[PDB]
Amino acid sequence: AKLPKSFVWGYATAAYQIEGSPDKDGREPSIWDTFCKAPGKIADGSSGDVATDSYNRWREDVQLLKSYGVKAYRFSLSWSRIIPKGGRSDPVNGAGIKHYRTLIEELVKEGITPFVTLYHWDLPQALDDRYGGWLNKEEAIQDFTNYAKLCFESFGDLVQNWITFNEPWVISVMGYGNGIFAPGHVSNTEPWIVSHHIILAHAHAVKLYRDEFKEKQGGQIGITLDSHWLIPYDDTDASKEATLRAMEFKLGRFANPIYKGEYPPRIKKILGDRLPEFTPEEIELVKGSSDFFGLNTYTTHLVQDGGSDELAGFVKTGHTRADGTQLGTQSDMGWLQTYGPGFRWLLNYLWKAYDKPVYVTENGFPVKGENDLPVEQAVDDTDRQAYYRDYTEALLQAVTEDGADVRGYFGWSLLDNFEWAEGYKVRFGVTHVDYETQKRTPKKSAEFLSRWFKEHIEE
Ligand SMILES: O=C1O[C@H](CO)[C@@H](O)[C@H](O)[C@H]1O
Repeated sequence: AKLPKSFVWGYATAAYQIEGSPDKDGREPSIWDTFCKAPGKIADGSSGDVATDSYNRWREDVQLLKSYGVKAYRFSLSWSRIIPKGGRSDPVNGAGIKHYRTLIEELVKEGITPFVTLYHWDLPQALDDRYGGWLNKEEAIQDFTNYAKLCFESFGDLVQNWITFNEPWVISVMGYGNGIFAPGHVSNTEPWIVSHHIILAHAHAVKLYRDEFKEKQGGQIGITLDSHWLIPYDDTDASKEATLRAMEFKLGRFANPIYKGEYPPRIKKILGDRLPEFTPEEIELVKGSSDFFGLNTYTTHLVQDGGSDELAGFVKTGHTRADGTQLGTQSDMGWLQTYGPGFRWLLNYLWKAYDKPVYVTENGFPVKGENDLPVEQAVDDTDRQAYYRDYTEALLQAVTEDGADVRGYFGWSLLDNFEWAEGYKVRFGVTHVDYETQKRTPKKSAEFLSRWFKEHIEE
């Protein structure tokens, strides 16, 4: 069985996670630059000051992608490189724009389709200081829309695949709910407000795209949402209901508004006044505001009722069944275990629920303890190859067999990189990086994926 010729595959990265050169060519700080200077926030006390030095080694990264035979490449734009201070009235940075324009043109020359994420968490710090970023409704919406417009104008004739936001669930929960990610806020209200404003900022950017650029540039625009596949801990009504509630707090609170036109029932009932209400005009704007369903997924979880964390929807999630059996192979992060079947079930679920072509914008695995391995051992990344073997198979079945409309798959990540609060200790690349020399060494998983997609995409 083979995926249609139109299917695209490749790898994904995020600007702050790989670029480095934090103040080069006019770039000003993002909230993540600030966050990494706060003690105790990053596990290994690192930052994205250097990362994989991909801002400078952008050419090398493109050659690497080409050598892998990818059909596409997903990367994000550092907002503070394009508009350093971020605002609609702030000075635009020609050098930053040119950098990305040149990168995209190299991708075009190499025949690699660019998938561009406008926002992958690096909000310009000036906006946070000016009005609290996403916390301010009208300022955040106008500035993001202006930023999106500038991006469409600057790269739109070469880019036909846009992603507004990368995981608003993470942006809101981790950044404003428990303070684990930048800007490190902790509140039972801000996460819901930030989420609301992002849904609106997203919708404004999409309407702008469709109305002023889509016809001439012939592209599409969507949002990337994260979601694991969730399975009831047992077959009791409490567990089944808890699973549905968990899906709402993770995915439904974003997908139902954007694809169906309203916030789901449970969360509104639970959060009450803390969950903002869309006005009739906002609902209209938001409903149907995504051309394709961008999905980032990594594992499967068992769900039980009785959780005490409101950010999770008052449920308990884990990878340990009632009989003690684990879902799958352990990775470097406790919550993430290998479970291919869940990927297949999730793809079908999403296609049926939201009726938009699915693009898996992220899927990968961090080999447990790989950071301690020398390059010659790290390249034999057995567990990562097994993960991709299981997940690509789930993908093949979902489309060709089950009938789920899935049109893209991007592996996270092209390179080992800065894994946010975990620092550099968690390795997700199909390519090993020696941070002391910046030398790139392909791991065996890279050979597996190149070979698998070559053999499973119609010629
Ligand atoms: O979903 C994700 O998982 C990746 C691995 O945790 C992380 O590096 C990306 O920034 C994030 O988008």
